[PDB]
Amino acid sequence: STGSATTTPIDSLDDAYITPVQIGTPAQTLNLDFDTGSSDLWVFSSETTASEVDGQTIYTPSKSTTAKLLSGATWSISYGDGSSSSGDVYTDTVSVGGLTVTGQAVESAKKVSSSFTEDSTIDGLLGLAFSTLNTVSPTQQKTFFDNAKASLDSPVFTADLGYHAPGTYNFGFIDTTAYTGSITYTAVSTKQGFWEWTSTGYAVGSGTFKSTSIDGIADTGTTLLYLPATVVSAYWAQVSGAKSSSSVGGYVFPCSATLPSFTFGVGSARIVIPGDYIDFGPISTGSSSCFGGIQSSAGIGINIFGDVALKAAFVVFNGATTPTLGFASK
Ligand SMILES: Nc1ccc(F)cn1
Repeated sequence: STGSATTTPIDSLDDAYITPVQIGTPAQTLNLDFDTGSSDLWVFSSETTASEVDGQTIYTPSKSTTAKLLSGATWSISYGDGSSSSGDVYTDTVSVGGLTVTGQAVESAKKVSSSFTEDSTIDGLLGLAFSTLNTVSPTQQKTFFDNAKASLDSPVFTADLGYHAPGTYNFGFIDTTAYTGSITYTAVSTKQGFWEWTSTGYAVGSGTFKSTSIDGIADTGTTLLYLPATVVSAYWAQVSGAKSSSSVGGYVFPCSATLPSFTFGVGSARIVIPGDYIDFGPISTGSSSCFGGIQSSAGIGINIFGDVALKAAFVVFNGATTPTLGFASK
């Protein structure tokens, strides 16, 4: 079997991507954030605290004839941005663009933090990192991909995010028309539960490529590209007026600038992120200072190849016996 669904940016800045997901019987369609950096499938629901719901589509487990409460199971998650959610667990039928999984753990939110409430376009998350990170207690649950894997035509899922445009999440197959050239595969470490790989280096604009090992994760759930301070300083040193701002919380640059591109290595291959992909608009409404899309990972603990980097490529999340990541230009 295979699945194919369109993913859409939530706003004009591509702050996150939403993909329609069918839950329960009859189908309850929720727009979820497909996150290769986490492993919980959680949704806004009829159980979420009323004041914490503001525009989101909710899942009502009582209206699903196939919903079953997982006895004594609870979940609680906290993300890198300081946001969090928690609640109880159901098992139900979940479908992504024609691909179905029965008995998928659907984590129903009783509480969500302010950032989830403030974003009415995101109805929940669909975790695509390794199941070892799933927070369901006392019995850990598997991801949608893990549950579907055996049934797929090929044990893979692909991410094809758009810049200011619609994109695609495919499951069980590789669309050979969605990229140019060849897919270069790279080694993956699953020891931290992430699609963690090593980039072979970088280049700023038309500058010389720097061979250096950058250990990071392929994360669709993170908006920006987080890299070592040395690398981010080299990039922003090419933009006149750019500076690191402690009040704004990162590198800012004059909105009138034309940003240079950023290249990252995948083995002998190169992925070029156009400069426009790194512009995250005014720091505050009406400001002439803009926020940068390439930020330092010094306070994180890990490098994050987020949406900024991934949307410049066709990305294969290969769940074969030994998982690997594939990257191609497009
Ligand atoms: N880096 C993040 C932040 C929030 C979230 F829901 C997922 N990932």
